[PDB]
Amino acid sequence: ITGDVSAANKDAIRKQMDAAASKGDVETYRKLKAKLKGIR
Repeated sequence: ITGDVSAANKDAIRKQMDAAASKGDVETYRKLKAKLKGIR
């Protein structure tokens, strides 16, 4: 079943944000948050 549904998407983003946040890539972190807070 190619094309992971929100189930995987959301989850992935969540973790990514945490890491990308306190990992040095804070730039993407900020934007990332906005994204998750605007899926539709």
